[PDB]
Amino acid sequence: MFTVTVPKDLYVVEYGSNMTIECKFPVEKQLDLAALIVYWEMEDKNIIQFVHGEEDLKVQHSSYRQRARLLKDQLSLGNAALQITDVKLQDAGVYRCMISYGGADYKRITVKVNAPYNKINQRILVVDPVTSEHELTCQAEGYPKAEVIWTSSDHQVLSGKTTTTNSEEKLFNVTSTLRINTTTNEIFYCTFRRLENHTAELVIPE
Repeated sequence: MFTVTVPKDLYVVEYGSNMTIECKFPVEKQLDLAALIVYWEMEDKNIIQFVHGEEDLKVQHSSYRQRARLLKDQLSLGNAALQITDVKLQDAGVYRCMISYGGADYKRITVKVNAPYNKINQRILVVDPVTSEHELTCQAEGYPKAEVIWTSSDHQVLSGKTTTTNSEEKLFNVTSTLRINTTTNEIFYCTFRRLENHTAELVIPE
């Protein structure tokens, strides 16, 4: 019998990275491309229409002409791999692969797009060197909204101001400002807690 397998049914890819999702099917010896058909679909869009040797670029949807392709070299291994480049949030969802090869079967695959706050840009502004008054800043992009937790070197917790906007856009820009009098050699921490957490360390200079 002919069974399409998705040994990996859940993909968690990071925003902006490349994605390659796979469907396995039985190939007992030399693959015959003339008897092979491969469909890749998402929602109501056709991504790959690989029929009898060649991709039909006419049926395939316009949003994927340049982003998506089927790794042909893999097919001889009984592996139908769809590659999509620079993944966005609207690439998350359900994909269907249909393999026909002397028998037909299809499977579904879930793709999750993760946009974490793990690139934290920090700023240390000296407002008043007399009183050692500083204005610390932590900023990051990610989805969804997140809150920022400021902690001292004794992991005390302090209050700061936080602003959240939108931008790549439909992503969230989160920036927090902490005004505080310090002690050089002191270490502060900004922690981005998303709705786990990533923390940037801010060392006050001499």
